[PDB]
Amino acid sequence: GPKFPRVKNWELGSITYDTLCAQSQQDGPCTPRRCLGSLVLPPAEQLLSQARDFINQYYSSIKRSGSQAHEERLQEVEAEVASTGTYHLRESELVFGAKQAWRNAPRCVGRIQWGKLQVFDARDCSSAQEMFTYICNHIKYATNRGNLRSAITVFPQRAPGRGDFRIWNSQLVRYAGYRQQDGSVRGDPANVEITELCIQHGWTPGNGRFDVLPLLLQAPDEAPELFVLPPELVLEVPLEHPTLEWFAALGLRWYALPAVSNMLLEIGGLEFSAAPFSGWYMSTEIGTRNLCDPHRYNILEDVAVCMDLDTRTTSSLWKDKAAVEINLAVLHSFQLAKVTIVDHHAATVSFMKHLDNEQKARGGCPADWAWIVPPISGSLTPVFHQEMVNYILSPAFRYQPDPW
Amino acid sequence: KFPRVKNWELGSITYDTLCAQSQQDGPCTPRRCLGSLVLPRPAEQLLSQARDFINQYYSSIKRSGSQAHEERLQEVEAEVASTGTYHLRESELVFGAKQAWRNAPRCVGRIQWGKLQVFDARDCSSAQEMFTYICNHIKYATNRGNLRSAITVFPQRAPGRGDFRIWNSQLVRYAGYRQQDGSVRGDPANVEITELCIQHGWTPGNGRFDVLPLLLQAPDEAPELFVLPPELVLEVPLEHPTLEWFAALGLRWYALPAVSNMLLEIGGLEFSAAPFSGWYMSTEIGTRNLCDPHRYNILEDVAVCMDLDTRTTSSLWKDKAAVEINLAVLHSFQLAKVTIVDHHAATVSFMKHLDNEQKARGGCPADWAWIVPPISGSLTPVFHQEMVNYILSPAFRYQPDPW
Ligand code: HEM
Ligand code: HEM
Ligand SMILES: CNCCN(C)c1cc(C#N)cc(CCc2cc(C)cc(N)n2)c1
Ligand SMILES: CNCCN(C)c1cc(C#N)cc(CCc2cc(C)cc(N)n2)c1
Ligand SMILES: C[C@H](O)[C@H](O)[C@H]1CNc2nc(N)[nH]c(=O)c2N1
Ligand SMILES: C[C@H](O)[C@H](O)[C@H]1CNc2nc(N)[nH]c(=O)c2N1
Ligand SMILES: [Zn+2]
Repeated sequence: GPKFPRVKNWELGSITYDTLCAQSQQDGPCTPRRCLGSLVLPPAEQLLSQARDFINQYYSSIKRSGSQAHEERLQEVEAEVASTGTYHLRESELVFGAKQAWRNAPRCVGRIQWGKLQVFDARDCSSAQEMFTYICNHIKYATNRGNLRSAITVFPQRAPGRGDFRIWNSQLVRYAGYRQQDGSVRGDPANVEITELCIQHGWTPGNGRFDVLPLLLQAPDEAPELFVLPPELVLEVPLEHPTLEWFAALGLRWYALPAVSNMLLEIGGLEFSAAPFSGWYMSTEIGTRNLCDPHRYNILEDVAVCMDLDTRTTSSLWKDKAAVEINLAVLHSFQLAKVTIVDHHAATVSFMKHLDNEQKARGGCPADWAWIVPPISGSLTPVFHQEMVNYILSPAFRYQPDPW
Repeated sequence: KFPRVKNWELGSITYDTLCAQSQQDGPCTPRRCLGSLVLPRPAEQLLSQARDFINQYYSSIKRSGSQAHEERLQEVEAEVASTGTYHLRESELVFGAKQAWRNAPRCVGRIQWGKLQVFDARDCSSAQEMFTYICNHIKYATNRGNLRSAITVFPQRAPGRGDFRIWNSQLVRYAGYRQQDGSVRGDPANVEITELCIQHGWTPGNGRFDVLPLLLQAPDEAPELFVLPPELVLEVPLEHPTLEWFAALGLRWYALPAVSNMLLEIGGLEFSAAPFSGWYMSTEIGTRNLCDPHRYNILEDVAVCMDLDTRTTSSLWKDKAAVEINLAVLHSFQLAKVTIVDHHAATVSFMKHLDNEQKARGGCPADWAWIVPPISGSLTPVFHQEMVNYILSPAFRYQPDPW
């Protein structure tokens, strides 16, 4: 009937229509001739319309659309742009935008929590030293001794001519990756380049599998400066298994706080190049991707040998059995250490509740099926059977090229 | 523009140029991707698709531009101009069907695409003959557990009449009996087709694994009911290699995965009844058919026998039971000497296929959400491989249920 994407849940048989995608201003990578949905990485007049659109979004969310404060906030932005080329956000606009960007993130399964985000304004920040203080404060608050709290810290926006604020690391917490003489990697292969960059900038490297990297923080038009995190601010969890007693002897560990620091937060055409955000982990991120990806820690064969599985034939499902127990260890160990974590079942169920909330609230929810479905036990989770529409809305978290 | 395709495990990059041969449009537009969606929402054009296919065929046999090529283009043109349609040579049909499987973006077993036994059944004029052709297919394809890929191709659609159809979605399906209290005994996916059979005079059973009869439909006639000889339907009882109690659950599955409701399009011609089969990948039985909430739904049952903590999600009881169920299927098929491929072996072979196809055609249409298995996704190499999805012809397509 309706001329919007028809969306079906194959487990439940139910149908919905996504009208929200009509509000998308930005084109994605697809066309009628081919689908590029599986790809990980595929001005004056322009600023105003983005600005006008965002202010419109803001006033709708507080229900004052068409009003005198609404049209005066418009006039105030259009004037400020007309005389300087840019404009500034009010505090409550920034809070709304940060939440809306998270709410808008198609690849995040944790969005049931979007409304509950602690926004630290750091738009006053004027040094790389100051950035470090804001970051330490964020970690302290967000970690909260294992009882994790979502947070974002927003540093000053891009300015015409003047250079960006950048955190060079991809996360606030990352393990070093050390390239060997043989060509292998000790630690995390994901973090090789950033480890090398930290050395180039004078860090004295360690040589463990789990060395917490220092931060490389860059203030406008300055070279980055190197900052070591005080070990006590960085909460970690040693991995053991609830029944396989040798698993603890493996020496495996992970950090409590997932904090993405290299993404750009865009609100009303304003670009916040340093806006680190954090939540808590879904257990498969650590147990499946970080610990079992071939190009990460790659511990599957090690664990399967300890489990005494037949690693000579695929048809033994030794990979499947090891991944299950590793994920179990991650969950059991975070639960033992009283550190917030969510398994892929709980997470996906809660995301299904989120889709229903948003269907009523906005008439749809942009969602990236390949990223939403967990990397183990996919069809065992309800999201596998849920069709999804993906599109870009703004405010948004966006990828940005590396500063170097 | 040509898409840049990256494997994130290896760091390697390819460029898909095969996608420019896509004459058909998919569900996506620049404004929104509709990739995870399962179903889709004149003599001049028939002749153009016919010219393009005939060209494809004569390119395959490396005899392009030849006398036979031109003479065959004349034949096709002449036949369309006069009758509004044309007919394929058996050799061309064989080519088209292989090319259809090759082009199927949702299929992980395309490494096998050149090895396909093609039965021409276009000399079929009754439901009775369809049943005959179908029984021979089943006998050939099953081959006492040494499965071989086959397609039987019934007469093409025609402007002036109803279609040949197999009403069943697969040649072998277990009945699904709706209960007064809403619940379903047997396979819930087959409630509707089980009900169509009963209405057309089938004596039902009361089992979980009752093999359905086939409803075969000759054009503009009511469909007829045909019961498959029990000896033609190879089935495998399920047991587990270390859990004695598993065999007691009485689980079983059939050996032959034979899809019978899709339409085969070759060079504009459409074949509405063209059942095809290969062999199972173990996750289709162990994960989807047996563990889907809306299928046989056996997770909890197995979890309890394993004495697992059903009470919470974080004990990963679902993951554990699912792995044992999949192992039971692989064990059982291996024990019965019936062809099957696990998801690791299957996806490794698909990576080799992508590579072969990158060299042969400059790309390979693939639907990532369907290629990546339903358990242990990132544990297989395809998870880390970017894929481009698009529609090439010849093709398999969905078509409406004929009722
Ligand atoms: C509160 C608990 C949270 C959970 C369980 C969660 C879960 C996830 C997961 C599993 C991913 C997939 C990425 C991967 O495969 O590694 C993801 C991505 C993402 N999350 Fe969340 N998240 C949470 C909080 C947040 C917060 C607070 C924000 C920002 C305010 C956020 C924004 C994003 C964004 C932008 C992505 C996409 C990242 C990319 O494309 O690389 N998430 N999240
Ligand atoms: C030879 C062994 C084969 C294996 C292991 C295999 C495996 C698979 C799998 C796992 C799927 C996804 C189905 C699902 O998840 O439910 C699939 C889909 C498909 N396969 Fe294959 N296949 C094989 C042979 C064939 C053959 C012989 C043909 C046709 C001549 C074919 C054509 C297709 C088509 C058209 C689909 C899409 C089905 C749909 O859209 O619902 N396959 N295959
Ligand atoms: C580990 N597999 C790949 C996942 N990827 C590519 C990935 C890369 C980066 C970065 N930088 C960041 C993420 C998001 C992880 C995340 C973020 C937040 C706020 C919460 C959470 N639970 N996970 C995911
Ligand atoms: C439980 N998963 C089902 C996915 N679906 C909807 C699905 C529907 C139909 C049909 N008609 C067919 C399939 C594929 C079955 C199949 C076909 C072939 C040739 C080989 C094979 N191993 N499996 C899958
Ligand atoms: C090729 C494919 O897009 C890529 O491997 C994706 C698949 N799905 C994912 N899903 C999540 N959540 N995170 C990822 O990094 C990926 N990687
Ligand atoms: C909604 C979603 O696209 C749907 O459940 C798909 C996901 N991927 C799949 N993949 C395969 N191989 N078979 C399927 O049935 C499905 N189902
Ligand atoms: Zn798409």
